[PDB]
Amino acid sequence: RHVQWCTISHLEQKKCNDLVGSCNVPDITLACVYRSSTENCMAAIKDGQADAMFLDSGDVYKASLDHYNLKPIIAEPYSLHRELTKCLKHRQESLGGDKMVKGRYIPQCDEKGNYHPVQCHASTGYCWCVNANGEKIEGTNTTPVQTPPTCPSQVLTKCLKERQEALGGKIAIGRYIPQCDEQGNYRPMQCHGSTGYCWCVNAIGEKIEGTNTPPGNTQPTCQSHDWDTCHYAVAVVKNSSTFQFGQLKGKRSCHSGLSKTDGWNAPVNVFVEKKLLPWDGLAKGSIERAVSKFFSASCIPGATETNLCKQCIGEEEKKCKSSHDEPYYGDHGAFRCLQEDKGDVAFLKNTALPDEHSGVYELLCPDNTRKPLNKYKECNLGKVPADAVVTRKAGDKTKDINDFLLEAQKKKCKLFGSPHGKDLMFDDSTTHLAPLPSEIDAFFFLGVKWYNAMKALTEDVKLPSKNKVRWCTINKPEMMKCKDWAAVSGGAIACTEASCPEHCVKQILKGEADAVTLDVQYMYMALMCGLLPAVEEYPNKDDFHPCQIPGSTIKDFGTKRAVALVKKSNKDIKWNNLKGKKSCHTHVGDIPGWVIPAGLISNQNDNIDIESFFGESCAPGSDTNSKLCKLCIGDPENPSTRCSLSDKEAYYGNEGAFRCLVEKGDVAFVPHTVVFANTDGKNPAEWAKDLKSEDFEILCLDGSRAPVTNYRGCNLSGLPPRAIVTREESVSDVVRILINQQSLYGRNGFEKDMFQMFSSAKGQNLLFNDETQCLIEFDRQPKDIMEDYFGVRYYTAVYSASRSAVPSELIPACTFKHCSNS
Ligand SMILES: NC(=O)OC[C@@H]1N=C(N)N2C[C@@H](OS(=O)(=O)O)C(O)(O)[C@@]23NC(N)=N[C@@H]13
Repeated sequence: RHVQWCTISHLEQKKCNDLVGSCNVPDITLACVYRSSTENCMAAIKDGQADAMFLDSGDVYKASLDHYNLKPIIAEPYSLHRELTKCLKHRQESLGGDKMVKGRYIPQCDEKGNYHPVQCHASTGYCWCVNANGEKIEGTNTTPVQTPPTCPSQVLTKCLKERQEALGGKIAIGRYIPQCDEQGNYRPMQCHGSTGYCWCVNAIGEKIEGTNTPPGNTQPTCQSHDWDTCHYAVAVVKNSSTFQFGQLKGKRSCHSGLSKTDGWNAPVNVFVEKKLLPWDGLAKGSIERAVSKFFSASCIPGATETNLCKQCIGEEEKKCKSSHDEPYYGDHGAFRCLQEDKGDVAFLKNTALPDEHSGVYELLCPDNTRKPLNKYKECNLGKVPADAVVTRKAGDKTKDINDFLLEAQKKKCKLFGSPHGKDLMFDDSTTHLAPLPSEIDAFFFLGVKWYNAMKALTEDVKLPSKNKVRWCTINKPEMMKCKDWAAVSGGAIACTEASCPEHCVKQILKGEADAVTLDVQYMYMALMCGLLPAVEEYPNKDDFHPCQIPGSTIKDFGTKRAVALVKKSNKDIKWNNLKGKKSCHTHVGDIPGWVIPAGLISNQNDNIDIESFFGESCAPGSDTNSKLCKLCIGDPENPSTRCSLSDKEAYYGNEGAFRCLVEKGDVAFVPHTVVFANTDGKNPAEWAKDLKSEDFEILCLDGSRAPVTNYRGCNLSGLPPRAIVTREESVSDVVRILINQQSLYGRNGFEKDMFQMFSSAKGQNLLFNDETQCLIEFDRQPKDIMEDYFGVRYYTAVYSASRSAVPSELIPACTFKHCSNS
């Protein structure tokens, strides 16, 4: 296996070549491929000439576009603010669950708020081992009859671990040994035990620039509890000059480079906001030209304007290249340009500032003051996104790149410094590189605010009208019905196309669409990504009053209620003893007949297979050999149609599960409507025949029973309605436009002869479900949106009332946190 790294300079190629020799990762060989600039490397990776390079966030954005089609895959983790530990969050979530779901696992946290390595489930007496994230180590469960397992100790904190490594297992004399606090985080002030120097670090141990102090001098105050580890764009100046930020016009400037976010996007955004630059849209020429009029002479590697390359010092064709062969390229090159007095101000980020407190440099704040180097958090041009290793979108080398860097970091190879110079291959300030979420792209990595801000400098971005709802459609018939809606809507409705509901959620997140109707099984993912219900489908045929007068009180929303249905004859069966019994399920994947029962059973029995929990059962979709297909009859006109997802199975579906109950089962998992639909001689067939409703009851979660009529107070869970989701800031617009459309084209629409929202000749259930009575505004309560939309019962039964389930690999990408401003 091979990884070919693209380098942009002779200096970087030298360092990459040293790593080929010095860094021995078994099974993966590194090789180095030289190109003369950042853009030529981007093209080499797109073309397969190389596999990976490290890019500034501004180039991550440029590389994501169709010319190159690259994506970020590895980056340094960062933190925005201190958070609850994972164990304490899990305890709070599970204590907030539905108390009628009895016997749930509540985690056990220790005096630092971490998981005890041994976790136990009170109601079942089972114990198991966990990792630092509280996830079960599979195959360590022990039953109550045995003593609790022996579980390895928890991994030490960053500080205690680096203290252990520094000590090397026998004092490390003459070397820095980190000093940790009681919680095992880094003390704010650190001192070198041999040189006498002291400096400040944040809570995860990163040095604060501008704080390094030789012995005998006064130390700057170190801030405690600093968990803001985003990097900051800053403007650095010498204390021998005296201009302020608003007098930059006509000065000389050094920039890390034309495409870098700290050397271009951040300062330029501020120039534009302050109107120091006469420029707003692409009608006034390019940004680069306007900047060319502002400064008298600059070094901005990668620029074309002549005065913006005037102060660079690269020899011959190397001059002004996005490459270390231009000595003023990058953060440290821009600082060198100030230091050598080719510029009056350098634009870079806090991680390239001097570590020493004392000296001739300080920061130029945009509020027209100057502040010391260590005050960049209050004197800056914005937080900037993380930088990242990128590769082709297809990801054919992602695993090899990840494996190599994880192994090289484990072995402590010299990835992050070099004799040959600074910031070669990676930023010298980097300490660890970790894999990003597998579905991350530039949009989710940079975040919507920085992504749009960098788009804004390249094109005028016409913002879509808040008076138009772009509806996302998932198949061609839906598209065609939405084109008919658009034609009658007077421009209120437009249409977009995607292949599946998850891709619609992506389009709405990225501003390509505005709304989509989602089944229940997608709402957890939509709500985690930050969309909100705007309106919901009301399905109750018996009461039209909430549809007639909007806003009025809904007596019964009318969704299905999952129940456990048993015969009045069998009077021993209660909820708490279904184990081993024979059960009938509509089919695997059905929410009321499977997801809700499987959910409650795993919550109360340590995630035991619902296949193993019951005795013999019928649940179409299971494997024909398993005990879940034994009751499954098949087709009476024998063909093999057994345990199949069709009507060719006698026991399939809502009626079929009810069949299996009366014929040969103790319990059936079904919506509450099925019993009334097949009793009181409502079904003609011979098995139904008579079968009085009062011959059955439903099981309550508290061990009691009730007649099949009290499903509102004695069910497993009610389902929430389907919802129309949108972005939070668009909810009020979408509600207004849809309610208006509904007064025209709903079931009592004033213009319902011109168009019907809730039916179509083109297909069934297009855009909305065909039995929808109307759409009702979602009344947002002051509570967690999970609990608000699902209801506490469903949230607990299906998701353990947790925000940590991952039913879709999009969730880790769309919840990735960003380094944005306000
Ligand atoms: N009447 C009725 O059912 O309205 C449904 C409507 N939409 C939902 N998805 N919900 C879930 C229900 O949760 S539940 O536990 O009460 O079922 C709810 O009623 O709270 C509700 N939450 C809010 N804010 N409005 C409600």
